[PDB]
Amino acid sequence: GKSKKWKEILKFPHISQCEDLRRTIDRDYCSLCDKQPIGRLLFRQFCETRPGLECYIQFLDSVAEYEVTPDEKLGEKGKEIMTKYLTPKSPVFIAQVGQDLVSQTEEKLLQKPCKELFSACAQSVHEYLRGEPFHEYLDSMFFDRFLQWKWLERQPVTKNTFRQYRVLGKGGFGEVCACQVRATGKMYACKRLEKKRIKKRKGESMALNEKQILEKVNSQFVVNLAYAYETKDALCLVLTIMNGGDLKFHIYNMGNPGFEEERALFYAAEILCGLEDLHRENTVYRNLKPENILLDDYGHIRISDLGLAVKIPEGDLIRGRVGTVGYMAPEVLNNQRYGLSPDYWGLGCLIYEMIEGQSPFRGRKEKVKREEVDRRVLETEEVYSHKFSEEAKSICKMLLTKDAKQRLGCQEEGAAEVKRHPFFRNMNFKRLEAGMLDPPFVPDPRAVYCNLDHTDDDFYSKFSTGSVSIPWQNEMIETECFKELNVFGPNGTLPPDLNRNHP
Ligand SMILES: Cc1[nH]c(/C=C2\C(=O)N=C3CC=C(C(=O)N[C@H](C)c4ccc(F)cc4)C=C32)c(C)c1NC(=O)c1ccoc1
Repeated sequence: GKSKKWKEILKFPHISQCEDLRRTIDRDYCSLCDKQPIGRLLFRQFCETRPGLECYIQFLDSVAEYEVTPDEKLGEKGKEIMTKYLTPKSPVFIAQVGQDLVSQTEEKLLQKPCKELFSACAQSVHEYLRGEPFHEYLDSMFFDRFLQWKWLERQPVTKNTFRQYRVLGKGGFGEVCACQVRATGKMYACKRLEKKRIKKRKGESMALNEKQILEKVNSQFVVNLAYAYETKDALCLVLTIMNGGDLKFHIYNMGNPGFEEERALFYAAEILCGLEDLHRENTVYRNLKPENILLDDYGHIRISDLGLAVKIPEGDLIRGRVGTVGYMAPEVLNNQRYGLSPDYWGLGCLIYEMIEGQSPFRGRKEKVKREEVDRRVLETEEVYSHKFSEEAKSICKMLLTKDAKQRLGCQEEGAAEVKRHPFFRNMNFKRLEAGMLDPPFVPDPRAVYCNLDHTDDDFYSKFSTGSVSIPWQNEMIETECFKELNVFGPNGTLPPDLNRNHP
C-alpha cells in the first residue's frame, strides 16, 4: 500500500544536488559494489553494458550457486562452470584468471569436489574488477544514479514518513507497534520508547547502546534496525516485523510439550548464526530465552530484545548479573568477569528445552524458588532422556558446561567450533544462511500466535541518526521502488535527471 504520490516523494534529485555527496562518499571497492545493496545492483548493471565485464558477473553468479549446490550434485555443477567460463574458446571466457589458475581447478575437479573449489578464481575475478572496471563505473552514469539514491536515503525521517497501525506487545520504557512506511508500504515494528520514562529511570546510555548495536549488526537471524527517529513524548526504533510468534509459544502450546530433534536442529542452527553475527561485533547478547526467539512469516527465526546486549571491548571482559531466572550462566550468577560465554550457555538451555520440553534445571511441573534454580545451575548436572540422540546429548552438556573455559564455542575458534559439532552433522550451513532450507513450521498468515533540559537535546543527536543504509536500500528493492524508479534514457542514453546541461 504505497502512498498515492510515492513517485513524487522518492523523486530523484538532479545530479547537481549530489556534489557534496560525490566527495564525502568513501570509494571503498565493494562497500559500493557489494555490501550496499543498491550499489551492488548498479555496478552489476554497469557491467551489463560492457561485453568484457559481462561474463565476469555471470561467472560469480554461477559460483554462488555451486556453494549451495547439494553434495551429490557438486561434480555436475562443477563441470558446467568450467566448460562455460574456463574453456579458452568460450563465448563468455574469463581472461584475467591466468592459465596457471584454470589448469589448477582442472585438477580440483579431477578429484573429489569441495564447495570452495572456485574460491581461488572468484577472488581473482574481484581483484580485476577492483581496479579499472570499478574506477570506470565511478565515472559512469550509474554511480551518478547511485548518488541520487544516497541523496534519498539520507533525507530526514519523521512521523509522516510512517503510518502506525496497532500496538503489538508492550514492555519496559515503552511498547512495540506495527509501523508502515507510506512511500514504500513495507511493514515494520516500531518501538515507542516513552521520552519521560527514560529520563526518570536514568537509562539514557542503555537506550543508545541497544540502538547502536542494532544498526551496526545486520543479519537474517537478528532483528534489524531500519530507522531511528525522535518524536514528541517518545523515541522510536523501526525494527523487523515478526508475525510468527515466539519460540516459547510453539514449544508449549503447539508441540508435544516440545519439538522433534530435527525441528529443534533447524531453529538451533539459525540461532547459532544469529549469535555468530553478534559476536563478529564482539557483542554479547546475555538474554537468550525462548520468548525472545521470534518467528517471521516464512517460518524462520530471529533474535530480539537486545536491550541487555553490550559491545565488549576487544581483549576486555565485562561484569554484570543481568538476565532472567534460569537462563543465567553460572559465571553471570557469580558476578564474574565474563565474555561471550553466557550466550553459548543460553544456546544450551534453548536446545535442551526445545527437545525435552522443560528447562534443564526446572521441571515444567516443578515449583521451586529462585534460590534453588540457581543452585542447580552451579551444583547440579542436568539429566537427559531418550528424546536426545547421542549427538544431541553431547552438544547440550558441552554448551551447559559449568566452567566457561571448557564450554563449547568459548575458544579462540568461536562459533565455528559449534557448527562442527556432530549434532550439526546433517546441517549444511551454507544453504541455511542462503535461506534455502525449508523451515519445519510455516506460520499461517491469519494466525495470531500470542523536561526542556539541553542535555536531553544532546542525547537525541546520537539516537535520532536517521535511516540505516543497508536496510533502507533493501526496502527500496523489496518494494520494487527501485525497479520502477531506476529508469534511464532510451538506448543507453542519459535521462533528464542525470544531465548537467538542462536541470
Ligand atoms: C508482529 C510482532 N512483532 C512483535 C515484536 C517485535 C518484532 O517484531 N521485532 C522486535 C524486535 C525487538 C523487540 C523487543 O525489544 N521486545 C522487548 C520485549 C521490548 C522492549 C521494550 C519495549 F518497550 C517493548 C518490548 C520486539 C520485536 C510482536 C510482539 C508482534 N506481535 C505478534 O507477533 C502477534 C500477532 C498476533 O498475536 C501476536
